[PDB]
Formats: sequence, C-alpha cells, structure tokens
Amino acid sequence: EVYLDRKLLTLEDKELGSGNFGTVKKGYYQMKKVVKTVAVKILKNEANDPALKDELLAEANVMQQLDNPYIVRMIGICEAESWMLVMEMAELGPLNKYLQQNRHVKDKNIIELVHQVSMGMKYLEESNFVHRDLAARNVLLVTQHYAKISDFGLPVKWYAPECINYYKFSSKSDVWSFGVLMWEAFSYGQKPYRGMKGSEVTAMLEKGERMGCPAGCPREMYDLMNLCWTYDVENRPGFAAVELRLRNYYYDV
Ligand SMILES: COc1cc2nccc(Oc3ccc(NC(=O)N[C@@H]4C[C@H]4c4ccccc4)nc3)c2cc1OC
Repeated sequence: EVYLDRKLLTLEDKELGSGNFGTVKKGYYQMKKVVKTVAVKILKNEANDPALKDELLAEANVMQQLDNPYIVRMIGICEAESWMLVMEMAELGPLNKYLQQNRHVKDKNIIELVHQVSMGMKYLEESNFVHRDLAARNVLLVTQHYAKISDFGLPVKWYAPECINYYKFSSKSDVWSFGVLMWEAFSYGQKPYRGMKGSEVTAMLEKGERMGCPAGCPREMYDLMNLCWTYDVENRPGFAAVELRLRNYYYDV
C-alpha cells in the first residue's frame, strides 16, 4: 500500500532542506521488527492551491513509475497534518557538497559513482524520461560507494546548446548535463564555468572550447566528458553508449 500510516512515522524537528513548496526532514518509518530511516518531503501550501497537492501526487506517481537502484525511491505517501512524500534516505546528501568536504575520495571511487549515475540515466532513457536538471547537486549519496539520482525541481551551465538556442530537451540533452556532472565530480564539487554568465558559456561552447581536464582526472574519463559535449546532437552518444563505456572501464580498472 503506497498510503502510509501516520502513527508509524516519526519526524525530527530539524529540516534537512527547504523550498517555497516543501520541506525535507529525516524521519523513521516503523516496520515489522525493524525501523526504516526515511527522508520526508512535507508540502507547504500557504496559498491553499489544490494544484499543489496534485503536483505532490503526480511526483509520487513518477517516482513509482520510474523505480531503479540508482534513483531515490518512494516509500509511500502520507496524508497527515500535511501531505507528505516518504522516500529512502540518502544519508550523505548531495554529491557536490560531499566531495567539497571529502577531498580524500579517490579517482576510482569517483568512476564507480558516475557509472552508477550513468546506470540510473540509462534507465530513465529506456523509460523515455528526460530529467532536464541533471547536475551533481541532484545526485544524493546513500554511502560513499552508492549514488542515487534525484529530481528536486521535477541551469544554463548544464544545458546542451540545442536547449538554449531551440529549447529541445531529450536524453541526448541529458547526456550533455552528465558530462558537466562528471566534470563537477572529478573537480570535487567545484562550480563549472566559474564566474561566467550564461551568455559567455554559450559563446565559449560555439567556439568549440570546453572545460579542461580536472586535476587527477583519468584521461579516459575526460575523453568521455568531451564526447558528452559533442555539439551536434546527432553525433552525441546516448546513455546506453555512455554507460557501456563506463561499465567496461570500471570493470577493467
Ligand atoms: C540530508 O541529505 C538529504 C537526503 C535526502 N535523501 C532523500 C531525499 C531527499 O530529498 C528529496 C526530496 C524530494 C525529492 N524528489 C524527487 O526526486 N522527485 C523526482 C520525481 C523523482 C525523480 C527521481 C530521479 C529522476 C527523475 C525524477 N528527491 C529528494 C534528501 C534531501 C537531503 O538533504 C536536503
């Protein structure tokens, strides 16, 4: 039953995150003999907009009809003192913030994590789902060796050129964002195109220029980022090609 019993759920007073339309808190959902740690998105509806409740429910339906090990999964919905979306807890939080704080993580560890992300993306691609906001801030870590894609806003610097010029989003558009995500990861959560305005990024890319190889980044991986950054979408690989290339590389090394 996706509808959860409120008596079985206990929340912490502190918020992990917040926004205009919701708050995320840590909680515990009571199960048979064990207790499960969960993240709960509590809806904030200060203008009493029935469309807001429908969005929370639409988002829960997607989480459910989109289920894979490399995506944040839905536990259920809880119609309590507020509408709540209960999901798995990704303890370590966002990838970019994690890497900024843990400079000891090795290049091998970062290949394993982005390969998992390429696995969740290969999955959304097969379901004909376009994320549109893939970035390191939307990869949440369960452990240092286990990443899950999330979609908080279900960002010009993560956009493929054909998104800016023609607003054409596709899985190949998501492949370009994945390339920026890999650059963020091997850079340890550094901001891409730092200090540049979104217009300067566009002009830089149309000159055939791309971000350099981050320090310590294996060359093979930088080569994959550059392929993710192929200007002409026709020639840009999809996620099946990207994931397979990552898989082989991670299984060899
Ligand atoms: C302390 O670290 C934190 C740990 C967290 N663990 C799990 C979930 C968290 O927040 C959320 C809240 C809402 C969402 N919605 C979400 O993705 N819907 C979109 C439809 C589903 C989706 C997923 C993948 C790809 C496309 C769409 N996803 C994470 C967490 C937040 C945290 O800190 C703020």
